[PDB]
Amino acid sequence: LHALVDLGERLTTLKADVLAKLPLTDALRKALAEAPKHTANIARKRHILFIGKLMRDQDQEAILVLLDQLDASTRQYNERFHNLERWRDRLIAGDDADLEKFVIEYPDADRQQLRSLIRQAQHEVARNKPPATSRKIFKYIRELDELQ
Repeated sequence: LHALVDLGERLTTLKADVLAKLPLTDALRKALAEAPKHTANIARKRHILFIGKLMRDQDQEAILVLLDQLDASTRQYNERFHNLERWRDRLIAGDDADLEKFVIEYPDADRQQLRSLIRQAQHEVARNKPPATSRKIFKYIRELDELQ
């Protein structure tokens, strides 16, 4: 109901890349390429209801399953992203005990370069500089996690 039209407009938001893997009728693919030509309130609402009606020709379960895969892989991204933001803040706020915990989770970390990074970011904290080195730490740890 509201749901199919909600589905419908979520589609209008995807890279063609992703859409090319979904099992959409030609009429949907067309409705969907046409969608940004509808600017006006009336034009847009019409087109998304029409997209709504068109959903009924699709395999909704298949579409939903593939969107769940995409949202799940962005959830997993976000979990690793926030984990890394916590590691960064913990290392800058803490001391060698936290460095050690970090390197146990990432035993390929260069300990001397991280230590050097931490020192410089603690200093910028303490001396109230632009916190540039904290951005470098987030970067270097993202590289260790392979957060792409």
